[PDB]
Amino acid sequence: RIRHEKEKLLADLDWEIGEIAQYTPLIVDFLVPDDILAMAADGLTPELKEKIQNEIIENHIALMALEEYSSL
Ligand SMILES: [Mg+2]
Repeated sequence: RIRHEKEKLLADLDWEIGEIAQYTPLIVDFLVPDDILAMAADGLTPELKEKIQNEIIENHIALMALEEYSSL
């Protein structure tokens, strides 16, 4: 359920289902650590939505950067 609920959060935050489906479980875990999932616990979305989206984008930025240094 935990991973499942992370993937559902990513959808609820407007990530396209098409791109979520291509995340590996380890990437899901990296993008949506348990502290971020927990943010959504008593529900969205106020602009809790924008808050969490910002947190996940930060993590995705981290991931991307790491892909880019490795190569170059
Ligand atoms: Mg965990």
